Formats: sequence, structure tokens, C-alpha cells
Amino acid sequence: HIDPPVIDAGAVPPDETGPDQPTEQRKICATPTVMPNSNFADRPWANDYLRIQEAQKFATGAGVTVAVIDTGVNGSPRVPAEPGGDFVDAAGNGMSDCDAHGTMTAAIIGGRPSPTDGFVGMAPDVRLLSLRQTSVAFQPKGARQDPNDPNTTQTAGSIRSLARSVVHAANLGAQVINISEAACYKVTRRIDETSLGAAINYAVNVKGAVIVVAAGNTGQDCSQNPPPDPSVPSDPRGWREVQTIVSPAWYDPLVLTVGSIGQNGQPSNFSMSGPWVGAAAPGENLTSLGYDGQPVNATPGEDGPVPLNGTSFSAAYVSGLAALVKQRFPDLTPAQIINRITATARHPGGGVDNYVGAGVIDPVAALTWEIPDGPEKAPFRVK
Repeated sequence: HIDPPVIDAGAVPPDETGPDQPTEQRKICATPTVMPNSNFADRPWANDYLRIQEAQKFATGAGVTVAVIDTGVNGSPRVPAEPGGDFVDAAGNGMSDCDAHGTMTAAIIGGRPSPTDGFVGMAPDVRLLSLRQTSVAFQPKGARQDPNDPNTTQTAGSIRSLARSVVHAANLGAQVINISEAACYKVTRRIDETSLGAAINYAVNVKGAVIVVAAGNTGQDCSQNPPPDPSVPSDPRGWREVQTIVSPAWYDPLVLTVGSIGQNGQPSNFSMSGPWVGAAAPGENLTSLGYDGQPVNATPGEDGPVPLNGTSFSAAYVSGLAALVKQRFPDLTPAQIINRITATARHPGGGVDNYVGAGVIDPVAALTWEIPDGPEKAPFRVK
């Protein structure tokens, strides 16, 4: 059985770039593409759903710096990312995207507008820092390293490198940090992630950064969590039912963990549920910008182009919103910014659930409603 994580505040990892262990490229670099008969002159559905243009009357993210911890970005005029370091390739600086992912995450956050298409990011004036922290294209040069030690898995290595990248992003002055990584593991194969909990506490409570993270997508090691047992009112979020830990998703409420919804507003079937999910955002059939800063809405797959889907894109919308909120209310702490966002989130029935948390974000409301400032800091368990 699983209980919420306890943070060892003294275990902050050193602020160093580079992979948990030496790596090499094994895959050819991927490149995003375009579905047949796409008309990019129209607004992407997510822009209409979230009323991005209406929200932009109230803020644009000017003066705010967002760190994109993802697969790197190939920068362009419309996605003017800056190097935040590379935690996959020792030779890199974060300005190379071999996965066709990080670039689109960054464009959703702060992609600039164009007279020739209807795409614009949520916060088109932010400064963007790219930290490449994952990639399917790289592997460790050395082999495992004792295949029954759960701390020598790649999942565990990614957790340790994520920790350094959070410290690094905060020390670079990111006020909003978007994390696409969702490391999944079982109760019985527990990873030592004290370095990560410590990094997060440092970035949020010492450096004042908002951290927004993907809920995670179902797949190989991420198998869906079952729903809470309603007959146990003392465990309303169903910690006792959890089978899969998702990290850093489970550091709620220090971080804001974001699930995905589809075009009709439904919670996405690939979105990882858990007692830690705090909000949701568009995460299916998305449009973003490619390596040249032009619109893309697909990545190639085995039997054709595949639509842009994923909770990392959902988190990106929320990171964009946090940048808007940060510009408009510059004195708010991270907890207070997150509070504005969750207080204006909504879903039928209401309350908080394991799929959309407080619900789908509402940018205009986050920016304009009268919402009493919450406490400056979120409570958490410490050793």
C-alpha cells in the first residue's frame, strides 16, 4: 500500500548538468508533421475552448520566465527558447529536440503569433528556457548495474536527473517550471526519490517557482490507477487503491499535477489518475509549432501521422496560465498562484476527483475573478 511522500529537505542534489550516467544516441531524430487537409488559419480547438484570446487581454506573460523540462527544443523566431542545459546528452545545452516533443510543449506555453495562421501559445511574451531531461533517442552506454535493484532502472535514473534539472531551472530564475516527465513505478519496486522531493521543495519554497507537471500517460510502466473506494470516507482520494506511483505528480500540492481532456471536454482515457491530480487541460488532437516555428499537428507513426496528445501538453497549457497569473499578480507566491488556478477550475458535479482534480482550468476566470489569496505556502510532510 502507498502513502503520500515525505520530503527530506536537506537532500538537495548538486546543481550540475548532464545525464545520470554516460549516454549515446541510438535513434535517428524525429520531426513533427502535418495531417492531410489541415487549415491552420483557424484557431486550434484548445485556443477556443480555453478562451486564450480573451485571457490575453489581461496578461501575456511579459517579464515571466518559463523553464520547459522536456525533450529539448529546436528554437525559432516564434519559439525563441534559450539554453537551460542538457541532462541527456553531455555535449548538449537543451537547444536540440530529437523527439519532436519539447518544441511543441514550449510553443504551447509561449509560442508567438503570426499573421498567416491562427496559432498562438497561452503566454506569447514569456522568456523560455529549455532543459532537455528525457529522450527516447538516447540510451546509457553501460549496461545494468544489477537488474533487481530498482534504483538502477532507467526510471530511477531519470528521477535523479529530473531532480538536478529542477534545481538548475530554479537557479536560472524560472518562475514557472513545466515538467513533462511522469516516472511510473510499482509500490513493490520503490525508488529512492529523496533527491527529487528535496529539489522540488527548494524550487518552490526557497526560490518561489510554480511547478506544473504532467499527470502522465498510460503505457508501458504507467498502468491506470483504480478509482477510490467510496465506502472508505477516511480515504476519499483512494491512496489505499493506488497501484502505480507517478512522480513528480505525487508531490501535490507542492506541484500542480495536470490531467488531460479531449475535444468534447471528456477526461482522456490515456490520462493517469491518482489522488494527486489537481487540474486538467486540453491534451488531445492539438496544434503547436514545429522546428521552424510553423504550425504542426502530428508526429509520424507506423501506419501514418499521429495527432498531438498527452498530459505534458495539458500541463503546458497550465504552465502558460501560471505565467499569465504570475504577470498579473506578481506578489503572489507559487501556492497562491496555483490556488487561483484550482479555485477557478471546473467540472460537472464538482469537488476534486482523481481524473481532473479540481477540474478543467478556466484562464479568464483565473485572471479576473475575486479570489482571496490563499496561504503563502502549501503544507507538506517533512522528515
